Amino acid sequence: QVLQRRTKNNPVLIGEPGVGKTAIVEGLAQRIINGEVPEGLKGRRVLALDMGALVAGAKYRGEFEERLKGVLNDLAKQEGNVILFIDALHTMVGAGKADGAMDAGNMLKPALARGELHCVGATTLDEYRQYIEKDAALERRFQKVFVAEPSVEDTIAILRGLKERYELHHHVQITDPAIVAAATLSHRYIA
Amino acid sequence: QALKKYTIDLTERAEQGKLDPVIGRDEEIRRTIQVLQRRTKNNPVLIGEPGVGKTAIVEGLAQRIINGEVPEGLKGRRVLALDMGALVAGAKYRGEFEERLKGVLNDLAKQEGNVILFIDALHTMVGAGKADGAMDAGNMLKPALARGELHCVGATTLDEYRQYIEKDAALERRFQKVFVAEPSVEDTIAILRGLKERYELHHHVQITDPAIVAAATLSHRYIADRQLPDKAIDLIDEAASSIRMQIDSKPEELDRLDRRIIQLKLEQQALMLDMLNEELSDKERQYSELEEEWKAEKLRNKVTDAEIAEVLARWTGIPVSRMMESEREKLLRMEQELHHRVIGQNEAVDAVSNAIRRSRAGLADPNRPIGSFLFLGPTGVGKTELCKALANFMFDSDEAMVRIDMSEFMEKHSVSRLVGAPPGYVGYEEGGYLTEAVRRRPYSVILLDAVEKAHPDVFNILLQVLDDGRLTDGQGRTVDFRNTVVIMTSNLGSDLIQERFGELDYAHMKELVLGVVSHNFRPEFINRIDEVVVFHPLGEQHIASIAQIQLKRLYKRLEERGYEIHISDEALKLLSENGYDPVYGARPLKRAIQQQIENPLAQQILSGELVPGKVIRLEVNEDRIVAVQH
Amino acid sequence: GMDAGNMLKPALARGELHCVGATTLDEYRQYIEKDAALERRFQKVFVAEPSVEDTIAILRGLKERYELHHHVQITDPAIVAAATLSHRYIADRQLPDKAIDLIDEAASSIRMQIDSKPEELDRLDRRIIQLKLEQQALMLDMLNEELSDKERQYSELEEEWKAEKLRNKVTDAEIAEVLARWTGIPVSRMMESEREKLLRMEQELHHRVIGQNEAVDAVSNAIRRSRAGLADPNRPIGSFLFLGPTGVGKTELCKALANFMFDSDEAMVRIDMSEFMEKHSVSRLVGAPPGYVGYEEGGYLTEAVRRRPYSVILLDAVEKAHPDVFNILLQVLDDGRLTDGQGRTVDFRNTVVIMTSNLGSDLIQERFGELDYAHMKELVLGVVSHNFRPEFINRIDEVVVFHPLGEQHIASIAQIQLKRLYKRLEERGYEIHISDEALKLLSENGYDPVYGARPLKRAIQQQIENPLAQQILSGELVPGKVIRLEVNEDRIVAVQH
Ligand SMILES: Nc1ncnc2c1ncn2[C@@H]1O[C@H](COP(=O)(O)OP(=O)(O)OP(O)(O)=S)[C@@H](O)[C@H]1O
Ligand SMILES: Nc1ncnc2c1ncn2[C@@H]1O[C@H](COP(=O)(O)OP(=O)(O)OP(O)(O)=S)[C@@H](O)[C@H]1O
Ligand SMILES: Nc1ncnc2c1ncn2[C@@H]1O[C@H](COP(=O)(O)OP(=O)(O)OP(O)(O)=S)[C@@H](O)[C@H]1O
Ligand SMILES: Nc1ncnc2c1ncn2[C@@H]1O[C@H](COP(=O)(O)OP(=O)(O)OP(O)(O)=S)[C@@H](O)[C@H]1O
Ligand SMILES: [Mg+2]
Ligand SMILES: [Mg+2]
Ligand SMILES: [Mg+2]
Ligand SMILES: [Mg+2]
Repeated sequence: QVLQRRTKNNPVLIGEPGVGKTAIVEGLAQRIINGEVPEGLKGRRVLALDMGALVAGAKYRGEFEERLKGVLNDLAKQEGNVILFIDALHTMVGAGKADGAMDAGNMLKPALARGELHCVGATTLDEYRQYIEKDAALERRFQKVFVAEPSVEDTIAILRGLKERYELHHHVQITDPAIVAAATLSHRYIA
Repeated sequence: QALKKYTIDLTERAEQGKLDPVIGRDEEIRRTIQVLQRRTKNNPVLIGEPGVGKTAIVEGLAQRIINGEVPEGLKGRRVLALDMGALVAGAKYRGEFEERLKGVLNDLAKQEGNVILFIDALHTMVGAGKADGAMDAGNMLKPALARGELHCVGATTLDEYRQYIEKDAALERRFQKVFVAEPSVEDTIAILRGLKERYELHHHVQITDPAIVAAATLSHRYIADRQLPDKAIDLIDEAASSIRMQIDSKPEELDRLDRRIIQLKLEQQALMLDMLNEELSDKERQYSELEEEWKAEKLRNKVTDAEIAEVLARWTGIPVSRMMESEREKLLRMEQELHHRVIGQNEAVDAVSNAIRRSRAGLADPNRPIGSFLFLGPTGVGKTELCKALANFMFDSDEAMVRIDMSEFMEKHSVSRLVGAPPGYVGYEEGGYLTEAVRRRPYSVILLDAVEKAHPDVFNILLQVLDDGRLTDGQGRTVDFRNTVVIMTSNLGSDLIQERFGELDYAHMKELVLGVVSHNFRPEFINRIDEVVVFHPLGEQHIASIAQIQLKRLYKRLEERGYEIHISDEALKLLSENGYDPVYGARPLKRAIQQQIENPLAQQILSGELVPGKVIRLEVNEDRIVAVQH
Repeated sequence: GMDAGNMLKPALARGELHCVGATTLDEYRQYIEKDAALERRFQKVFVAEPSVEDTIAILRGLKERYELHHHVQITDPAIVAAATLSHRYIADRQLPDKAIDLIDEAASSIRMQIDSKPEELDRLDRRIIQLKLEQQALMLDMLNEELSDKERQYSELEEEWKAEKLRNKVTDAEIAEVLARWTGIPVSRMMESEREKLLRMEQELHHRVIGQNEAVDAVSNAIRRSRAGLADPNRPIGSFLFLGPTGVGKTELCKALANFMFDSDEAMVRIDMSEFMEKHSVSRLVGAPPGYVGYEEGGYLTEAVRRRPYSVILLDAVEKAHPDVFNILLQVLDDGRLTDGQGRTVDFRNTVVIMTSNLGSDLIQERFGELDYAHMKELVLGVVSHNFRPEFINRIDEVVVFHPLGEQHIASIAQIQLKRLYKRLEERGYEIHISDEALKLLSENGYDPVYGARPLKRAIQQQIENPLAQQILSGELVPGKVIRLEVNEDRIVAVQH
């Protein structure tokens, strides 16, 4: 619902660490593949923008800015087809900030407001406080989707779903009492 | 040229109909025009909080220039938006950036003064391109800004301005601070009534004018991080997206039930005891009923104020939505659902219930918290049980509540541990405990347990909190407490209540114990309290009912282990008569259950004597409770 | 780019190069005093900020120049007013620069009013086209009356503009208007609407603060001293201390000021002084000193006043704090200045400082009868003398004493709170008339002198809003009928007739 707005198509996924925030965007990408989204998103491309690969080899004045501007022009060339994904959005906040350099916050800050960049974020609820609420303009560019920690029954359903992958990796069999024991006991004892 | 490569002509985009309508802001656009037509320092900076309409004022200036709604000096000007990112973006070599910026200034000089330059994020000019050849792009525009040969309209923020522009006071004089205020509720209603048509034509919905006035009002009340008109437009836009997605595939409840039946389909695949085929059968039946009803009504295609209430309930967290029939029937059985865990104690369960019915009916005072109670009475009577029953009713978890134990707060420093340290000190950036927690989830239940065990002037923080719903942490931001329920459990009249609960009605008891509380508290603080409710000690029928509650949760603690336990109707009489004394409430019942059942029962489970599967009956001896195997 | 300083550094201490530099007083410290050899190549000529009369001379020559640019006339009283008003109210910048800024923006405003049309015609033109598009959007209203009134007034001012066919000079009034829009302080002359509002100051405060006459008078007199140009320009506008028992309307009078002056209750620098029960909460309100954690974020009071210099500063329940905060207030209240941790002084001279407290609660509740106002003020001021220092209660402009609320007062407050309850239920979609016997039950089940007028709010809350919320949620009461709050023998009950 937030990605298909007119302006500010920017959902930042915010929860504690471990609650399944990268997994929500992976589930979104799998629903776009399987066709389980509405007709508006049928055929979108979830691209994962890399802050480390943009900052990496750019030591001259105006090389990060040129890489990032080429990224923005290629996304504008796609005619609104690419859902952009930035996890650890606070890394985007302080990315290309050299001595008098246009960092990634201040260069994405016009296109995020104008709804022409469909940036899905993901940041922890305390990285958000340290880093993103520090800068209130880029903070208002994004809409917060609070990802709550799931219950024990939800965790049993998750583990029943991920069971086959751990069986195919470890070459063992995981029994359903082990699943309800893992969810119950780790919810009770691990703090 | 150089202006065509590093600017974007806003009057062309206003001419082509690509900028939004700009509504109101008459004073601000007028003062921008008065500062642009000076002789020296032609430079207005638009300065306000983020979201209040600063870029909107410059786009409105471009649209009045196109429509000829300006004075005769401006008819024919061009508004070019300087993009500082491109200027820095290509400029790899020494002198390349300075050449680009000087070429921009020469082409601006060749326009005979017929260009309004625009630099939003004006603070990205102090230090743009500083290097070994530190010409910095603020130091190069500074002669042209000094002499009024450049009509630069800047638009920085209000904190960005201080951190970036006021550090350099030679450029800070070159501009003219045009302060842009946040629009009121009425002005935002007038804004949304003109921007309505563009969001309608993008989302292919109709936005009813009650949804506009409701969006402005509800975002002004229930959102505190953001500012009008931005959050009102957020509610309108996301509700239109929601309606468009419903019309696109299928409505809400059909999506909920379809996802949960495919969920339980995968989970029933994973279970190949269950109590799942019952759940999947119920959800399939309800999905087929709603599919029949959806084929009967063949809905939501408009955007009313109910959609705005749903979007605000998912954004913030506060339930402002309309009460659906299941939740409304749940909330009329508020008192009945709370006596499944707090037996006895009618007055406080009613008081809690009336506060949440005021809050959901839409009758609560918007300037105070939802309910600010003071629980009093002896020990073990269901004070903290009623607070945990509240949190379990309201959030479907017992410890889903901001709980503050006021017995860690015996000294006057704990004020700092709940609002955080001031600037300069150790826990400055770590925030405060109460402020951060309520600012995360604004709609919450706050418990302040054992309130007499604190220093007496710790509750002055709560004077602010309970009267106005506001509390400012050390960093200077005020947290809003107007959607919280603040509960303060205490026992300041326990000897009096145990002494005279006989031969007195409830009102005389409240009068006398409230005099005792006046001896302990201040007249400011027991005036902020919504309702003081006084608890009563537990009689024998109460401890019989509490014994049934605690034995039910013991049966659940041992059924999950794999043991089925019945009890005699006489052994429950022994627990109810051994665990009764009118001074300690319902804890002697709990350690009597603990001893007289769980010590022999755990003695025998570890012994291997009691095989699972067989029904473990708890029958009496002459004085004991023995477990048998038959 | 050695690069550009070490190249010239031999060529400067031999006199061959005649380099006249011109740098700022802080760019020299940052960039030239860092390198001591280049620092001794130059002779520091000190260009000090001129006085007001030097600024008047500068503006006379520049009057000639800016008149020949804007094609207006600048009157010499506008020059002496630009120098005086910019020296007093603009604390951000310096002379003669900000005086030239007032002169040039006033000439721009006069040129635009000559060019298109006057101010009030543009105001009403934009408002009638705005409400015309809003009526087009409303195609309940209560807007046709307002738009018809604005169209009538625009037709009247258009006829008067044809009757005088204005402003073509630049006098001191336009200088004051440019200053009032630069800063925010109403330095402007009083128009008819603002002055008719401001002589109704005490009437417009008693629509929200019933009772409490002396405090309304003191507040009203402070703001009428301010607008008439009679305030002491070295102190703040007013600096009060509100005393009384609880629930008598202290924080209400502060909110009624903010709503009067600023159109909102939440437009005030509200400082909850009970958070300052330590000795380092001074650093909460002034700021961290250099080299510390919260340094870059400024203070709280200093930033809030330095954004908006004309404001209302509430210091709520001020007796709760620790007395060092009152030392910070000594600076603020005497000379209208406060230096924050970054070393920049903030001009508090256009603010109203209000300090609510309840230091004589028992004394006012015990002896407000059989004493006049003066002896009551004397006795509670003795109590204040015990709590505060003779420094601090010597800078207080006026110590007003609030009285406990009587039966007629709580009846009037009951009508105010029932009007806002009618507002909530009307915005929900319901209508309530109340019975006069029910209003007697409210005004009699909510009267006790020790707690003021919050027991009234609790009695309204319980005896109306708990059964009314029980009935609205039950489906029992229907949108579109008058809910008569009638009485049983002891209870207010709601019906549907
Ligand atoms: N709903 C889910 N369904 C299936 N697997 C999940 C789900 N949520 C989380 N997981 C798994 O849980 C693990 C961690 O979840 P992540 O989303 O990667 O953590 P995170 O939310 O990214 O938090 P951080 O900030 O990255 S530590 C991974 O193995 C995920 O596959
Ligand atoms: N007065 C107004 N009339 C019409 N639309 C407005 C008005 N003010 C704001 N808006 C719209 O509301 C949103 C506010 O966004 P912006 O004004 O661009 O934010 P901003 O004012 O630039 O503040 P920052 O610091 O740049 S994020 C945009 O969609 C604007 O088009
Ligand atoms: N009215 C009650 N209904 C049900 N269980 C109760 C009731 N009163 C006490 N209990 C049980 O007794 C235990 C202790 O009661 P609490 O309510 O926690 O005591 P308390 O009311 O907090 O009094 P203090 O002064 O805090 S010790 C709870 O965990 C419940 O299991
Ligand atoms: N004169 C009054 N007119 C109208 N409402 C009033 C009046 N006095 C008090 N009230 C109401 O009482 C509430 C609290 O009054 P306040 O003045 O805020 O209390 P207070 O003066 O701060 O005294 P303390 O220190 O809190 S006990 C307000 O929210 C009003 O609704
Ligand atoms: Mg992750
Ligand atoms: Mg902007
Ligand atoms: Mg307890
Ligand atoms: Mg108060």
